[PDB]
Amino acid sequence: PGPPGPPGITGARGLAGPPGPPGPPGPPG
Amino acid sequence: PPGPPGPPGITGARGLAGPPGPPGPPGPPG
Amino acid sequence: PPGPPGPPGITGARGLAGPPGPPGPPGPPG
Repeated sequence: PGPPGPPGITGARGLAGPPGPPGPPGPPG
Repeated sequence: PPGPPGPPGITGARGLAGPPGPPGPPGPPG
Repeated sequence: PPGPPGPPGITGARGLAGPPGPPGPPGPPG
């Protein structure tokens, strides 16, 4: 005997992603 | 006796996208 | 009696990288 318990709680949200890559070169002076 | 532990919970959601990258380098010249 | 609850689901994947940064500032005066 013995029935399986309830499904566990859902996991936490993943960590925020890393910053995007550096931007492109700026305009000429 | 009591049954076995339940199944693992649903996997968490993907994280938020990261922030914008740093500004680009200065334009020419040297 | 029913069994204990299953373990918590695993944490989700990490977010993707953010957008590329903006354009850099103007170059130095000639």
